[PDB]
Amino acid sequence: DLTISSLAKGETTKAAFNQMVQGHKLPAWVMKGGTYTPAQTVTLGDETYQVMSACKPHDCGSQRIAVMWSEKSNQMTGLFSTIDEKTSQEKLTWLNVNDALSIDGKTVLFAALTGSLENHPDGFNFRS
Amino acid sequence: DLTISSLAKGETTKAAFNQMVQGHKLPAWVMKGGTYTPAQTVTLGDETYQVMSACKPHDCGSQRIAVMWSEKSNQMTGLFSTIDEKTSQEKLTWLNVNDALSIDGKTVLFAALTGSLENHPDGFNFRS
Repeated sequence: DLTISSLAKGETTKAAFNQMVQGHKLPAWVMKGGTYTPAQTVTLGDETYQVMSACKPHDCGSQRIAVMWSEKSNQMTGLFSTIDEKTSQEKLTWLNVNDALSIDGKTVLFAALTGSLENHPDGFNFRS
Repeated sequence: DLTISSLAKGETTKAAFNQMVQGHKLPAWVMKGGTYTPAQTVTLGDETYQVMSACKPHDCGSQRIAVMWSEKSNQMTGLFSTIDEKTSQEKLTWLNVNDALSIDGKTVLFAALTGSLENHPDGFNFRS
């Protein structure tokens, strides 16, 4: 199955995944892609992506990640979120490296890691 | 017009607004609600809200806020975002005080302050 973890280990996707996280110092669990939500298909403008998410096993609500990957162009963008135990403040790290992400793409990644995308599989299609 | 600023000054909304921001030390511009996006109507489950947003004049992309207010119950929830000049990391502060916010409500507030809600006015209705 297509998960953040299989993308991180895949022969033809691993270097792209390593570039996406390059310089971001993300937790080991992301690559282990243990607890994950099934990939959903989302369309932005005139391109389609598989949007996936995953979170820290046994502390899922505290650390989570979302990735948007185009099976056609092999291109991927992501978002990492950590919630501070002390303030409940949420710190987001955008995994861009391409500067290709749009406002809707940011929203779709946030919907994925929060859980709205799973709850409304076809509610985040913004076609052109 | 209905804006975060009019809610902050309104006779019957100001105490609720002051409670929402209580203990959060937000910038002065929020109450001045200068640069704002028109209110949009959004339905979550079986309740409707006016979702509004605003941002820091002349540095709009750096500091922004979204608020969801029910004209019927006078209840409001919000989200403040600041983007670090140094890392581009985005820090979110949830204005809850009621613990009433759902996963979809978090998504709708994020869509509002990012701009997706304005670009897709009726694309964030999650009715029950």
